Amino acid sequence: RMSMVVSGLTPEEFMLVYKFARKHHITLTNLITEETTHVVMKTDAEFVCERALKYFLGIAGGKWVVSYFWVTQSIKERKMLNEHDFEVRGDVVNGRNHQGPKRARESQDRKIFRGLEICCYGPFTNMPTDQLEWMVQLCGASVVKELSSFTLGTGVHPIVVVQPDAWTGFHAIGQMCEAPVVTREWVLDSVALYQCQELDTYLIPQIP
Ligand code: NI
Repeated sequence: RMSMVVSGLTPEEFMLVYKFARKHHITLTNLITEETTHVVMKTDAEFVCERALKYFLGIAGGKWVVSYFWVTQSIKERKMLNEHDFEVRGDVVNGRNHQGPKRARESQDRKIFRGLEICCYGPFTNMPTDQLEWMVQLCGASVVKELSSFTLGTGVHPIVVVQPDAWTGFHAIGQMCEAPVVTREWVLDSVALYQCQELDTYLIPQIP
């Protein structure tokens, strides 16, 4: 029926969400999952939040990604207000007005990574590899675990995703396969906007 997680709240703030939850009989969990219907973000007054993992996974799953004002306003009026009317407009990274949560909310047929094969390659910080994988697989990509496991042929498109920082060689990936190499920001920017970005900005230089 209805299930929520929260992001960027103080315990005090969390308490009000639980209050909201009890009142309306909304489920409340710590981990976002398949079932999660709602993601409550701490935003500023114009509905701009931090770019948190729950934010990415919420957009990726076509959920409601709603400002915490949905909660406090709904408590202030003893009624559950319009999820539509509080939705997140953007974030500190991708701009204050991009409206990706809704793009994703409606565009579940035209998924930004339809047709792609993605290998999240090497080591990653601030975000478990499997959650990034889950994220791209939620956006309609096929996940590959080994550079050598890419589906040779055409009609399909492989991409290697890395986070440069994380390694003590990421220019010498092209020596091991025939795919564009891009940074994690390709995915993250793409997911935040729910618009597949052009690799240009994100391509990493590969040695012959
Ligand atoms: Ni093509």
